[PDB]
Amino acid sequence: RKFFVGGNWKMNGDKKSLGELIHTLNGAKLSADTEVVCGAPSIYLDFARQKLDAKIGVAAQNCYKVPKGAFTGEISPAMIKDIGAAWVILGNSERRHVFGESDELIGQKVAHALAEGLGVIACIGEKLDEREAGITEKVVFEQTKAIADNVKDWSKVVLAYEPVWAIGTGKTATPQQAQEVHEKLRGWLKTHVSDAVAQSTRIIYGGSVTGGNCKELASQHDVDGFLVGGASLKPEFVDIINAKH
Amino acid sequence: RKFFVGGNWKMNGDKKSLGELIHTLNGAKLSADTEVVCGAPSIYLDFARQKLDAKIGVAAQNCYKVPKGAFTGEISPAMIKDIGAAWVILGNSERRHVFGESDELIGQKVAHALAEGLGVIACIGEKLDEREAGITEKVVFEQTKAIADNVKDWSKVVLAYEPVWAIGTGKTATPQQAQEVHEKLRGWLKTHVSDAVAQSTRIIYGGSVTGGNCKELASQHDVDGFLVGGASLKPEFVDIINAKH
Repeated sequence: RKFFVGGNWKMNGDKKSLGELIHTLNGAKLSADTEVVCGAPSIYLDFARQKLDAKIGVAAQNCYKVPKGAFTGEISPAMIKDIGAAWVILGNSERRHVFGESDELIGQKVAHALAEGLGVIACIGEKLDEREAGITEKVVFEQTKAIADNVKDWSKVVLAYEPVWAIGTGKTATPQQAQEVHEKLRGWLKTHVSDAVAQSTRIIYGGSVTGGNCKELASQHDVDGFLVGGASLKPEFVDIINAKH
Repeated sequence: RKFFVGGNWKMNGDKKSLGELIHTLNGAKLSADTEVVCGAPSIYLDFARQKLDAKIGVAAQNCYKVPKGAFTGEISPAMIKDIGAAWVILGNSERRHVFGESDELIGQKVAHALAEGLGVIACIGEKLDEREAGITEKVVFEQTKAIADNVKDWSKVVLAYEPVWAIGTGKTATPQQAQEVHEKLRGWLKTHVSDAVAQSTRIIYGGSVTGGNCKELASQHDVDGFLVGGASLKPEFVDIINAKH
């Protein structure tokens, strides 16, 4: 399984500061064994795809579930592919908990981005109260089944486990906490889809990944890479891409 | 009061078709006395501003309430200015009734957009059930107060009245129904803000405007223009811009 790291820039940047970040990544020595994709703000997607070297993919941070229509504020898979981006991040913690997107809506968005030929980074994760109630497994298998029910071809899907308590807080899951869930998730895929999909699907971890802690997390057997937020805007993003070296 | 027509393209278009539409508008005979702005998908805002003539304004279709942050999928006033757009549409009927944005949130967005120096087209409107119940005035005045209580400078605000039953349906409000609401909203503005604000603030109508009905609507005394949806994607949008000729 090729190591994967996505950088989600969230609502940050302008052309000058993102042009500078893109020049850094294009000049840097990035492992050819890592699949790198950057998720730009929708207003900067075209600029990003035109600037970035072709080996680095571009991801939209969100999309809607139909090609066109009266949905002011939304963009569709058709528009993302038009600009040349090849991925979309769906079901992220902020979309679910700050903007209230449901499992059913994230599921409809996944089926439609895949039909439209886009790759999907699909995010799952439990809240602090759920982790402490000991229902982490129940919660993430429920979100994963919502996504799975909408995936015909798993070869363009990357699952991202991002515990909500670990996003932007600085409280990173320990290597053993991230491994335990990745391994349970991969068994869920083995018994509910097939062993072939369990073995080939990348399951990445997100939630306060930094240059300083990425190598020990990357050493866990079922951690296939990372979804990186705040540190995707800093030069240390180059070290996270290179975590296995 | 300068006649204002805003075209909201909603989630429509690609670079070929919006490039065509833009070439048409740039070469058209557009009234010297009309203020035109096009509301483009976020992914094409930079494209749209590079291609449209400088006389035509560009509007974002939504924005969030702070300059930067962990808000995946959102864009800010700061990024909108960075691209050269001068306007944002806030509180449109789909943001309210499809995506659940409340009056409190729309009010916070208006304050923030204006604090960053963007003009705002703020939308309000009642549902068919509220019109049938006789409470149109109650609803448009509480949605306008939520906006008005958050406006420090009215120079940059354009109010848009878009009855929900008239959007996408072809059931346009009659001139007399439009004039009734626009006249009452201008009266609310005279007594809750000031007379000078009531006299210079444009109040535009949206909801199934077409090249066939725009002249009747535009001769009404308190209708200062239009917020066009579906017809903004067509050649007849030029006739709506020229609705007083």
